[PDB]
Amino acid sequence: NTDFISYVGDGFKLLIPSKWNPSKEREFPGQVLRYEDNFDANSNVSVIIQPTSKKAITEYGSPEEFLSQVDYLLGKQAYGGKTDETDAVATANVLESSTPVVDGKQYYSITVLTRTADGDEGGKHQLITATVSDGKLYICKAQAGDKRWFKGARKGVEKAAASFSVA
Repeated sequence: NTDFISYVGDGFKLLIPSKWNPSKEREFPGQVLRYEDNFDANSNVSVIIQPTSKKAITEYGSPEEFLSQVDYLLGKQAYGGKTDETDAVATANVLESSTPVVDGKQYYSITVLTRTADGDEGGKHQLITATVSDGKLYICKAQAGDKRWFKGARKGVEKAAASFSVA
C-alpha cells in the first residue's frame, strides 16, 4: 500500500501512515512501538503490551471503565481543584466506543478527545484499540493534534488504530 506500511510486532500487526517514522521515545510502561510524523510529533501511534490476569478485554468493565484504568495513556492530567500549573489534560471525552469481535477476538475501540487547561486550547484525538491475548493486554493508541487532525492526518490516524490486530 502506498499510503501505509505494514508493521508486524511481537504478536500484533498494524498499518502505519507511510510518511511516518520510528521513534525511540517511550512514554508508557510496556511500550514496544512508536511511529510519528516527521513534522509534528503529536501525530503518532504507540503500542503497549503488558501482562494481565484477565482472559478478555471485557473483564476490565465497559469501555469507559477500561479507559479509567488506563488513562495514564492520555498523559498527565489536571483536576481543576480549588486554587489560590502545567499543560496537563483537563478534559477527556469519549466521543465513540464500541466492542467489535474480529476473527474471533474481542476488541475495544475508543475515540477520546482531550484538551489542556487554558493555554492554547490544544486538543488531541486519541484513538485506542485494545484486546487481551495469551495473558497480555495489547493497546494501540493513535493520535493527532487539532492542527493536523483538520489538515489531512485524520484518515491515517483512524486507520492506524482500526487496523490493529492481535494474533
